[PDB]
Amino acid sequence: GLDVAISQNGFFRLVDSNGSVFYSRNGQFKLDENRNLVNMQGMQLTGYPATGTPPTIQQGANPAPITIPNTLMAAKSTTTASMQINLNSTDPVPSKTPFSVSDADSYNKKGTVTVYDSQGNAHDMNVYFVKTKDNEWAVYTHDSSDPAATAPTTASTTLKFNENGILESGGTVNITTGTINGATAATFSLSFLNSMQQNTGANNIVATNQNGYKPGDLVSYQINNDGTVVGNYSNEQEQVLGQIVLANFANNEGLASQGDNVWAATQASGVALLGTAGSGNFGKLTNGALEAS
Repeated sequence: GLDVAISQNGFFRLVDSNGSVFYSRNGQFKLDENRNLVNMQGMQLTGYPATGTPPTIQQGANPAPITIPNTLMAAKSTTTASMQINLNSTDPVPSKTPFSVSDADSYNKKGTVTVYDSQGNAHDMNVYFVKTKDNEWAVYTHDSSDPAATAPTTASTTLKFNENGILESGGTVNITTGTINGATAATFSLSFLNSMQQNTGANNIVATNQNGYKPGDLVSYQINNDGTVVGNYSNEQEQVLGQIVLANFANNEGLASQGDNVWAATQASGVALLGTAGSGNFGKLTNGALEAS
């Protein structure tokens, strides 16, 4: 149950299920099963639709019933990941060759980051650091979640650090996972940004991140003071969903009272002239609203 009633001039513009157009300052709306915002008589709040990708509101649009769909969204294949590591400059070059994910004395450090494909399967990506010489570390990757994946014999990248132990090159590399249960692989940029070689310490992963997940669930929606309606999502992104329209008449005294504080245009009132809060004829909404899902 939303509440955006208007103490100002301007009317909301509503339609009944036959398309007849009505006007009211009452701002009490419920989201019904048809995914419209309706008043207590079931009339549908109208406004400009959103189009495109990303969706936006155009100046050329016909008002239509607001929808808040309600259709789901898909899963989220990982396209970025990061691993911040502190590497020890005094570490030995492993004597055991070759590098093997199974031989624990053939590498200097192992870390993990779990990424997702478009189906939402988890791939546990193992990352191995092998000091090759002073200030250089080869990096191998392997999808431990895919039994058909070939064992890594060639490095995905090589980290080179300068004399001060700051990462100088090799810090960004595209990785493609294996496949799980017939689903397509994830392809993501792996970043070692902020990794450093310490003069002395123990090899240690300080942070990992990645941007994929499971078809999940999100958060809130809001009406801004210019009537724009925005959804807020659990991926820390937002989407514009529509923009409420206001109406004004040359002669408000001419409007036909429909009961409650709802009104219909007549020959006496003139046609509704439409716009938005905060522009032209209309001042901003007094505040707006914010609601959790």
